[PDB]
Amino acid sequence: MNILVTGGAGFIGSHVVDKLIENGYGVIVVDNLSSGKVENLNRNALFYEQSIEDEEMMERIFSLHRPEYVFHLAAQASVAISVREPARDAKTNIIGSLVLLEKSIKYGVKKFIFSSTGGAIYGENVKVFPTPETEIPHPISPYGIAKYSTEMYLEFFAREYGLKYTVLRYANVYGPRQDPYGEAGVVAIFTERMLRGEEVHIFGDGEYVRDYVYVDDVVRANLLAMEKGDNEVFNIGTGRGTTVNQLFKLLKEITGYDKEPVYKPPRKGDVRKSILDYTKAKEKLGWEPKVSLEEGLKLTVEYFRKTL
Amino acid sequence: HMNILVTGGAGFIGSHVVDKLIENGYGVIVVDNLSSGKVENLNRNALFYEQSIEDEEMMERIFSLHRPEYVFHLAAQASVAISVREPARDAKTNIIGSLVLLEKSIKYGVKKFIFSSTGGAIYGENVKVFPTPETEIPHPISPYGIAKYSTEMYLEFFAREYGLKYTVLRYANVYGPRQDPYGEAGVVAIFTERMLRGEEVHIFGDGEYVRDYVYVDDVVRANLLAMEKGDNEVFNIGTGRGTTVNQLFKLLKEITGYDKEPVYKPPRKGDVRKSILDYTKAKEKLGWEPKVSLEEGLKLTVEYFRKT
Ligand SMILES: NC(=O)c1ccc[n+]([C@@H]2O[C@H](COP(=O)([O-])OP(=O)(O)OC[C@H]3O[C@@H](n4cnc5c(N)ncnc54)[C@H](O)[C@@H]3O)[C@@H](O)[C@H]2O)c1
Ligand SMILES: NC(=O)c1ccc[n+]([C@@H]2O[C@H](COP(=O)([O-])OP(=O)(O)OC[C@H]3O[C@@H](n4cnc5c(N)ncnc54)[C@H](O)[C@@H]3O)[C@@H](O)[C@H]2O)c1
Repeated sequence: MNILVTGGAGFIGSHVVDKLIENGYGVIVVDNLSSGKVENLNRNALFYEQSIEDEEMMERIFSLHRPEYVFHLAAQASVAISVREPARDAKTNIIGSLVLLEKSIKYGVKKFIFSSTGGAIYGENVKVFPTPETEIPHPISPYGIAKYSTEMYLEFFAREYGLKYTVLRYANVYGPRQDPYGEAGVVAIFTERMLRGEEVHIFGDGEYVRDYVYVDDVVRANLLAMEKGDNEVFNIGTGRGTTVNQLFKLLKEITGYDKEPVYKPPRKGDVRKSILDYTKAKEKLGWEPKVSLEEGLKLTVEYFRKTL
Repeated sequence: HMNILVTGGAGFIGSHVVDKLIENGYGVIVVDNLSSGKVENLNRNALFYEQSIEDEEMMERIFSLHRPEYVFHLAAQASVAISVREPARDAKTNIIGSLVLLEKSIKYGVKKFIFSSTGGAIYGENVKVFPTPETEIPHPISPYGIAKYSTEMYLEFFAREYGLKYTVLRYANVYGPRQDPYGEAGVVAIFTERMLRGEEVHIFGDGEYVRDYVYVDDVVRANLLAMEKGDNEVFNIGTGRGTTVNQLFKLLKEITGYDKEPVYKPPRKGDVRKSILDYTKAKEKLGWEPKVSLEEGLKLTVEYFRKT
């Protein structure tokens, strides 16, 4: 069986590719290497260094390989970049998604599994925590708006053509191979600086709460979504909130760092609190996180140590 | 003379907005790629660039040179049927194009951005409350509706991020002189042209689809009122009265003196059953209400088509 993974040279995408290759699937990867890395690529997967926005190239790839599943992880996934360049962000995040969906219909993809966001989608005025999928989205960043837009388009393709889909709204994803710019980029920033004995900056009062989910658990959610959760949106998170101050403290103890953080003015657009309810994924996908924040951070620190 | 930019100014509604601004003494720049607009609609007193709103380099030149104080953004792919067949192309004009304009608007100090949106394609297919207020949760089912709603969310981002003031005008079914047969009230032009030529007229399904028909001159007045009032607000612009396709046929038959019965065709996929907009908020905050009754507006429309 052929499977297409977009964004497969990236952080989460390369872990998804590895797992699929392990399980014996034929994997085709499309990635333009804008933020992904050649070193992340699996030598067993077929690789096209192309952009998902390129209609003629996507036409070619789908026509040759007719993937039965598409795991769509390719995105401009830095919130700050989306703010500085909203049109460019949307070209990748919305238009690129639409190109893939148009080809998916034309070439009979069975199911499309979309990586979306929980933290950037619910908005800044949520009252229910941990937050369920029944809360109406109110995204405030171009990245979150783009992701929500694409979720609506997915429902259109399902209604119009019968395409099956699953949307996975990840919480803050961290672990080996992550760069410092994604939704949990702070894990990498803190880890690399602490291991190098450099100064660490915290924005505002550090009391911003996030839901940190380990990459291996996110990968498992993707694979469970192959045969379960048709035409459903799922939060993928831990339901446990951690402040930046708490995260700093945990990484400090693990790394042996012995300096205090330096507090800086708050950044624009920083949502105060994000914690996801994964009850739905538990009930319908059979998914629960297996890796505690303590264990995940130790595995992450170990990866960065080896890099040094 | 204050400079104003009107995108889509060669189109149906946009050309009337241009005429009114010129009549009121403004300097008007028009950007239109004539994909659905017509040179014969263009006001010769406006400065016309035959360009695409998605063209970042060209929009940079236009905004840099003219520094418009207001932008009336009417350029769109506005056929629902085309959006269903070509969602990626629709989104490039509707979302990416809007984002290019907004990026330039922020850079060059635009004071207010007035956006043409849609009531009918935004509220979706399961509305229970009529006439429908802006508090109704959007559930768009066509790519056009999704794109419009996405752009509304982006407008809120630019306002929060940079202090750009905006107004969103969600039109009902707009009809009148210069309309083509493809827009949301395309039926009026279709019925009128065919009745004047004594040709067969087709009614889809049972003809019981209800729409809220608003005359173009009234829509133009809402655009002008939004220059000084309604900062950062979304407004339905409609009449609050519903008309079936069968009743529209009867009215136009009477006016044109058409002497035949309609021919019924199968129902269209995705035709929402009923759309009627509550304009109370616009009445209160913009001071807007329709001045042209449906009977009066249809007569004026028939007059235009006769001459033409
Ligand atoms: N990291 C998180 O915390 C987090 C949270 C919520 C959602 N997500 C989502 O998960 C997915 C993966 O995120 P990530 O953290 O691994 O980021 P990533 O940057 O490492 O992965 C994205 C990959 O997509 C590629 N890419 C970007 N634009 C492309 C284009 N036009 N054509 C082809 N390839 C393109 C990049 O090169 C990159 O390899 C994304 O959809 C992202 O939005 C991530
Ligand atoms: N019943 C209606 O007509 C109705 C209802 C609700 C909303 N609206 C909205 O009102 C606006 C005007 O609609 P209209 O009925 O006058 O349609 P229209 O097609 O006559 O006007 C649109 C204009 O935009 C131009 N255009 C399209 N793509 C462009 C691009 N990439 N760059 C520059 N110009 C481009 C077209 O050439 C055209 O002249 C649209 O935003 C539409 O969505 C219309």
